[PDB]
Amino acid sequence: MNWTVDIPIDQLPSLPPLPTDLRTRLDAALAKPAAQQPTWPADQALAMRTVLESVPPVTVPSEIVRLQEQLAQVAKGEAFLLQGGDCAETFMDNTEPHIRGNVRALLQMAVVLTYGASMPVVKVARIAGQYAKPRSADIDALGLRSYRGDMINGFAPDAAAREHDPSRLVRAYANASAAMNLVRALTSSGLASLHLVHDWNREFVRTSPAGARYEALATEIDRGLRFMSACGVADRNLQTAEIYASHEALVLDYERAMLRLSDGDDGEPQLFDLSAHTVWIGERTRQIDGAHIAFAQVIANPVGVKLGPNMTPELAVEYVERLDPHNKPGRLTLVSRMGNHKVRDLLPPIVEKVQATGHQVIWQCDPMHGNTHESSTGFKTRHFDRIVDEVQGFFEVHRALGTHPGGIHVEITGENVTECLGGAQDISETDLAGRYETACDPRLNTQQSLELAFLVAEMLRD
Amino acid sequence: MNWTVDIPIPPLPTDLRTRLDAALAKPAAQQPTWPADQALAMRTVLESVPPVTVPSEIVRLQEQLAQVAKGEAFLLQGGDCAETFMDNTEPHIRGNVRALLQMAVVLTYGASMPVVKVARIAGQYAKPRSADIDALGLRSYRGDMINGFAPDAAAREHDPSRLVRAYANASAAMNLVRALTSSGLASLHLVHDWNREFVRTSPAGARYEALATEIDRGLRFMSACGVADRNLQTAEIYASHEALVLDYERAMLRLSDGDDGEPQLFDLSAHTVWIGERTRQIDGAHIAFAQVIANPVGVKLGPNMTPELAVEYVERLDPHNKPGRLTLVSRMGNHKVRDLLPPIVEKVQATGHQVIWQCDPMHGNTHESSTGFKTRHFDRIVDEVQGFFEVHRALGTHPGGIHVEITGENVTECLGGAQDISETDLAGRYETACDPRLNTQQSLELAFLVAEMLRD
Amino acid sequence: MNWTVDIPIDQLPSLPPLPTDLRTRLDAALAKPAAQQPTWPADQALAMRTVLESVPPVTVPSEIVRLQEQLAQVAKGEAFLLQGGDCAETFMDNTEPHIRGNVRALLQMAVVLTYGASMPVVKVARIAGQYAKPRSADIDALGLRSYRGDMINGFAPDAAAREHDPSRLVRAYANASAAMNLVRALTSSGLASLHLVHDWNREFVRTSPAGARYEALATEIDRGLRFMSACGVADRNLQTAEIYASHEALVLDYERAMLRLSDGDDGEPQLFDLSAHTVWIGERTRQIDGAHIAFAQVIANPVGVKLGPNMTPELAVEYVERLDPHNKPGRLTLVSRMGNHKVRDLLPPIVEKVQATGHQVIWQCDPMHGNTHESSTGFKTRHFDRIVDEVQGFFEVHRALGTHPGGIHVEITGENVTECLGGAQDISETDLAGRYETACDPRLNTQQSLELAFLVAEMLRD
Amino acid sequence: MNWTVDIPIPPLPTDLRTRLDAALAKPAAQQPTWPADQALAMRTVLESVPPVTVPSEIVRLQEQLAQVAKGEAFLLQGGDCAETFMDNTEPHIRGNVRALLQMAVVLTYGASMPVVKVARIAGQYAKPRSADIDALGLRSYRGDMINGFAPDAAAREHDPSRLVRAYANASAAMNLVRALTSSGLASLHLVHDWNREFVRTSPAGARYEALATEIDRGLRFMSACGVADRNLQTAEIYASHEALVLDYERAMLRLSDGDDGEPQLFDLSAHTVWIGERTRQIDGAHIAFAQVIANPVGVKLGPNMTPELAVEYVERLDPHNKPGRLTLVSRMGNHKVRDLLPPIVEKVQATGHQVIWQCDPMHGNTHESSTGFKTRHFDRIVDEVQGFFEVHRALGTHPGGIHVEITGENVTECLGGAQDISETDLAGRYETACDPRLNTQQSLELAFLVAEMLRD
Ligand SMILES: N[C@H](Cc1ccc(O)cc1)C(=O)O
Ligand SMILES: N[C@H](Cc1ccc(O)cc1)C(=O)O
Ligand SMILES: N[C@H](Cc1ccc(O)cc1)C(=O)O
Ligand SMILES: N[C@H](Cc1ccc(O)cc1)C(=O)O
Ligand SMILES: [Mn+2]
Ligand SMILES: [Mn+2]
Ligand SMILES: [Mn+2]
Ligand SMILES: [Mn+2]
Repeated sequence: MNWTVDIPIDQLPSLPPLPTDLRTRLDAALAKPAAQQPTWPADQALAMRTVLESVPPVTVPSEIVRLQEQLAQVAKGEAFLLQGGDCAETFMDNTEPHIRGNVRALLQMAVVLTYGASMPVVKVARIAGQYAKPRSADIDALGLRSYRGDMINGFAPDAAAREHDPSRLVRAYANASAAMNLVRALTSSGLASLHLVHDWNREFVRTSPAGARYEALATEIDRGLRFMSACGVADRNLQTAEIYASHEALVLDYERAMLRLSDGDDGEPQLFDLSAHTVWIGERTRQIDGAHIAFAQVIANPVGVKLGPNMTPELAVEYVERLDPHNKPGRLTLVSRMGNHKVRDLLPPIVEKVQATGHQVIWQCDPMHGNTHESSTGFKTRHFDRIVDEVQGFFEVHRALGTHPGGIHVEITGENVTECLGGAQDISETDLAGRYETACDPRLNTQQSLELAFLVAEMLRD
Repeated sequence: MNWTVDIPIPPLPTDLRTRLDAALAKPAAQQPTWPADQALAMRTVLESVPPVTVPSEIVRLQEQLAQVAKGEAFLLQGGDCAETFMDNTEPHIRGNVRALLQMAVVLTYGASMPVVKVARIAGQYAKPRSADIDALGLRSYRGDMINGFAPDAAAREHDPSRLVRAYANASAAMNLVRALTSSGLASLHLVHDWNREFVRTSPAGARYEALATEIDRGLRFMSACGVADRNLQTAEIYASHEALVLDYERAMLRLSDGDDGEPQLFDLSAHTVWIGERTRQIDGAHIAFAQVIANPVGVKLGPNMTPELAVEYVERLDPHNKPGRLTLVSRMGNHKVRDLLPPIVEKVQATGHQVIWQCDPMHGNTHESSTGFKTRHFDRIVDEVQGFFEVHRALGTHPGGIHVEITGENVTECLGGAQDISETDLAGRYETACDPRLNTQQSLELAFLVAEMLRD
Repeated sequence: MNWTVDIPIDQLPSLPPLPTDLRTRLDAALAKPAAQQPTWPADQALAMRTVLESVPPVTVPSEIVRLQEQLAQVAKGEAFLLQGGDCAETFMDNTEPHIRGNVRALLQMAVVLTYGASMPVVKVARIAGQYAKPRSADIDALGLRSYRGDMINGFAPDAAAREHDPSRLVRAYANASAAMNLVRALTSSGLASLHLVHDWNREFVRTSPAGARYEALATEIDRGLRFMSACGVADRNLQTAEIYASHEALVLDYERAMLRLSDGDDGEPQLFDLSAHTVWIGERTRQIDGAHIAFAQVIANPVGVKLGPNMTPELAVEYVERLDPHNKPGRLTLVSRMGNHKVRDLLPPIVEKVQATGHQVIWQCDPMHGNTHESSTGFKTRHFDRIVDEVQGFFEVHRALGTHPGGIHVEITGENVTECLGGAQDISETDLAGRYETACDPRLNTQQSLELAFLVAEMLRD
Repeated sequence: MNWTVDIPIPPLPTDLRTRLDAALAKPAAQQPTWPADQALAMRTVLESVPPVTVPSEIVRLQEQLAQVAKGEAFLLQGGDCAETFMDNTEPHIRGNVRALLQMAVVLTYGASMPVVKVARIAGQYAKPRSADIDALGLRSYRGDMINGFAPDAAAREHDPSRLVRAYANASAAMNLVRALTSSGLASLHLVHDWNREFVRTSPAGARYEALATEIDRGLRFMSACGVADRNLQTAEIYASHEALVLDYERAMLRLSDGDDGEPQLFDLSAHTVWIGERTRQIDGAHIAFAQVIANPVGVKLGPNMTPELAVEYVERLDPHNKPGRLTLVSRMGNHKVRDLLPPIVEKVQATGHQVIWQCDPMHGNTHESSTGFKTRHFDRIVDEVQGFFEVHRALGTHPGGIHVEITGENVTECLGGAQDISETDLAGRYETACDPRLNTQQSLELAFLVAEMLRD
């Protein structure tokens, strides 16, 4: 009588274990200390991991190999990386309309960035697994154990909901696989048709308060599309697009259980994390001798590491030597998150020192996480202008060094939320209370996220 | 050992609500017996989940099925008799997708036209039973969406939680099917290399070597003409199951957007579904439900079928005369198909409608071995397809497709084939949770044999 | 000892004649009076016609059927027609560099017009047969029989060269077939690669005195091309383009001898003029009951008729009823040539009356032939501004009526000649003496012709 | 009855002028004997005409021939023995293009790799003669570029005007070949329908029916896989002839632009040319001329060829080791090819160069019938190709192509084939101006036979 349904779990499948040699390596890596982990019983975690070891994967190795090839092109300055989605996915909002809205928002941004960059845009959603977060404080403002994301505990402000529940590992997988199934369906459908997506962009221009500002570029894009059609271009590639899946690799119980061995028809068999295509390590879990970095070493997926204002050029180089030991362009993405007031100063010496190693990382801008403040109305928020300005500074840093501004990583949604201040809608502190729906950080709403794409497209054209 | 889901706390057009309600108020056979309050809670959860399929895919399938109905493509439908939660694994799903693709390339070459590939996967978790009590005195197993296979009373109790578990398993499997078909798994060259290995290491491989080599030379010719890899890297595999548990199917209904004609109810648990022999009551809820949804649908037709009732199905389920909207799945027994099928085909053809005529050569050819196993002889399966082709050839109508039960596993479930599986062999790997499936070699051998029927 | 080589002629092939019924129709049509015909002996003309009846055709029926399909799209407002080349081709200048230059100039114009129009451009060269012209006066300023074009007599100002020589019919065919062979080779080569052609346009923008003016659009075109490549567009259609062949059908001895019966695998067999893909009838030979119009009725090719300032709406309708009797969109092109000072007034009532017939002609602008004057330095010339202004007025006429401004027909060359006044080079009366090379009317040089395309592209965008 | 052309009234790089001059100062066999002043005037005209081919096409052909040399494509070269001005007509040109395309589809399927199509057209107007005086006591006919076929003295005088007439005819023919190959003439489906008609109405059609049906099923399979019309509508047919008359070839030289490496002399009278058995003197002008031009070139090799001299041709004509730059055309007689060819192939292969090994099964198998006609037996032609394949099969080398004399006409020139053309039949339609050609049926029958050699 709690209005919840229990779904029984079975670990019946008989599947061979991972090879002894790879397990031996994995065990040695996971013996390292791991920050920010859930505190549930080991016996229960083991049982859940055992279930997840036998489930169909979310992604397959050939997709990850294909992504790696596309990311190598980004690292070489021949493509641009767009990564975006919810700050925190919730099980409650993991619905068709919400997923479709986020996929749509990403695609809308991508066509604008493609035109502005004059090169392919690799589209990576924060989706199908972004269910876990780190917490700075053990006790939140309400005197409760902190919400850690839906893979660990519940958002609701009650004690029972905040207890760490290892059954969530399986609920997370169910939600991730369901979302990924839909993302695949949507991208191979008309939704990712280039003409349809740009029609939405055209509507945005009509009805945005600053639409006059973006009308020139929008018209130019439309004339570019029309030109393709006029040139008799095969329409086949226009109809569908590839959207990859990503999340912060935080809960090692989940990530380790989703490891699979590739079939070895591409090269040599090895460990892939098939919970996603690519994952990144967060600022609070990137300890150089910690388990997260060690885990990222062992897997074959492309990986990223968040770099905040305390980053040194020397530590950045250590990440490069640990995580890109074979010098594979695009294998490693370094995600700069410095604050708009600091990026121009702190980023250049890191870029210089890393470039001198001879490795080719992707330099990606996260203009969100270094630009967060609390409004006077109590809401955790970010100003659009500061977000835009960090990307601007990021481009200036790279332009001065002759290096590639390789992409952005943003928190966005297709919803008309009121979470970030500013944009052409001029969202105010007062407005924030209307639709502040994020379970964690403030997201750019659908209009703000498209406006950012127009602005970044202009930076690319400069 | 429970994961737990929260029960969530825009209305249909009035006419669709009225029609759905009317369909569901009709009597429904073979339904689980679980409490209505619990079923409702499970349905409420399922009404909020991401769909297994989307309407544009179903519209696309309908277009491809119209081509089949017009005699311009061929329908291959196949997979497990019963999917189980236990066996819903990567190797098993990959094996079945592979088996289907292997058959498809052979049938494509033999038919000289496209083959529409529809898998009995991502939802085939419910079955009817003639008897509530089985041979062991237990309440019958009705598939994993309803109760458990294990032969004990507690496991056989009907459990509405399985509705959600079924969705979880379906969506996981569908995700993988999509991934596998966009991969190199569905590259033509790769798939036909597997067929070449089969020819080397089959006891009757000499028999199929000529056609296998001809296919290989056909593929090479494509490459030689400079037309390779344009469309060969990928394929579309659609999802199907018997629409049996109305609690599940109704909860997976979604209303389409106004982009295509008018808004319509689609069953997004699958691309296409069929109504079985025990649930096709003409005034029953299953047929009424099939009338309300926009998916392509099929109806199983067994040996008691009359030409007149077949026409009544056509007029109820294809009221607007949409080629391929309706598939009539003949399942008559190899000894009866030649006698019973022609007067049904004639009467239906005279209506001016264009159904897909599909052969189910499995369900009319089942017997029990002396070793206790429920089995089917390969020869009888082949012979029903043969007779089905003869019927259509004599009438000038289109033998439109097959519907088979198969797996990529090396099971020992059906007698015969080039491996010459015997009654004794059956005990080695009889793994089906319901009917005997053609194993990977038998299913490929059938494709070679059907390809020769197509060439004749 | 005249520095000429005689090439012997043989009429040896044994080929079946045209069907008796079609010949009966053709004879009845050619019994009509024909203006502007050469005055060579009938016996000699017959012998030359007999030779030409057996030679390989310049074009084939399937190409003409394909052109007709593309012209139907123009007539329906879904494509734009670009027709251009020398005023008069000469045998002496029928060389690889000159042909390549003209093909290049046309392609350069086409990519700009394609982008501006946002729809396909049908490319029809005045080439591989434009060897005959009408003369108003029997005696020219030098007291000689007038030059009639190289199919009839020689440009050189001497009596012997000006005598009408029926062997020219065969020399014309030799030159036409040679030129057509090269046009085919050039268009299926890298020359008609879209990227290569637009690079030339980019160079033009750098070095034109008014390049600043066209830089915006040129950059936009470049970004449009880059976008195609970024979208992963199949490059196959970009590599090659179709350039069709056209000329004024003037010398009926030539045109009748180049008639062939199609093989009848498309529809019914009928008469095609295989000296070209499409031909037009000139202002001085378009007598409604004359042989040229009657000849155009009998052939299946798409045809055009020049319409000058004396045209009435009623006569225009008669052309439509004679030449498009089966109401086939694009079969008939009406080519308006009214003078820039008259087009806005004279064109509308013609368009209205023709549109009311229910037929769909292509409305094409010839902004050259109504805008010709004689400079004070003696040269026959045209001002660029007047040429541009007639096209401008032509667009205004159609915009007001809701009808389709369907194309242009211009005289151009890839040479850096000094024939038309004005353009960004500001060609003056004095400049004309430097490189006035036309054997008849003044052509837009390569820079002027590309500048016109930019200007017309802007008209299309308005 | 003369058309008259005006004699027209940027220099080569110094090294190319020096090398061209040196090549042309060497002795040249089999040249016409006409006055130098008149030849010069004709050359001056030809130096100003539009070229028959362009350098980018020749570069593209070189790339495709490299693939042949590497064992990844097959070369089909064919057409009239001697083109005539009289027969340079639309029906005749279309017929020959059609015959070549028909052969090509069959060879493509049999080889399981692309076929490079090179026609002996648009320039094959000159031939050598062993004797200046022929059997009638007249100065020999040397082809229409030199003198006339008619058996009278005045017509046999060497006339430099024919140089221009040859160009006029070549450029006209090339224009049509281009038009025809971009049309539906070169649609695969259309061309193979003609092959199906041939099978119906050949006296030995039963023999080729299996392969013809297999090809048809291969084409249908392409269409079924959704890959039809992407590349099937058109094909590339290149132009070739024996480079014999140096006045013509030198006048048709053009210097390429700097876009590709460095500027080079291309002979733009054709895409590729070969040097004949009577003009391949190792220190002669023809070989020297072939060294200076950038086109792919070939050399005919008859039964007096040594392995050592073959190597000397390879080292002179392929000095930079460019696969496919050089084609060695074996022409040994069917009774000799097995004996003479292997030691040549071995010695050449040991050099590390990759030539194309091409079989000319015509010119070593010619005899005079008792009815006076110069003829060849079909069986001997087939047997030389057979032996050529056996030679390469034993050595592990690539049987790279054939070079045949054919026409789309139903002539009676070669004995045998399924029509069983006899000595008596030869008088009906013996139309060749030089050697006996395979007629349209014989040429297609050869393709079927060679396709089976390729499949073995
Ligand atoms: N074999 C599945 C495991 C599974 C699949 C999908 C899922 O969302 C959860 C769990 C079961 O036993 O139920
Ligand atoms: N909204 C999802 C519902 C869900 C998704 C996936 C699934 O397999 C079952 C149930 C949740 O709360 O968990
Ligand atoms: N058969 C050609 C006719 C011909 C072809 C080409 C040409 O340019 C002129 C004349 C001849 O007798 O010469
Ligand atoms: N410039 C050409 C030369 C020419 C072209 C074509 C041809 O067949 C022969 C000669 C002329 O004066 O006629
Ligand atoms: Mn965040
Ligand atoms: Mn079954
Ligand atoms: Mn003019
Ligand atoms: Mn010969």
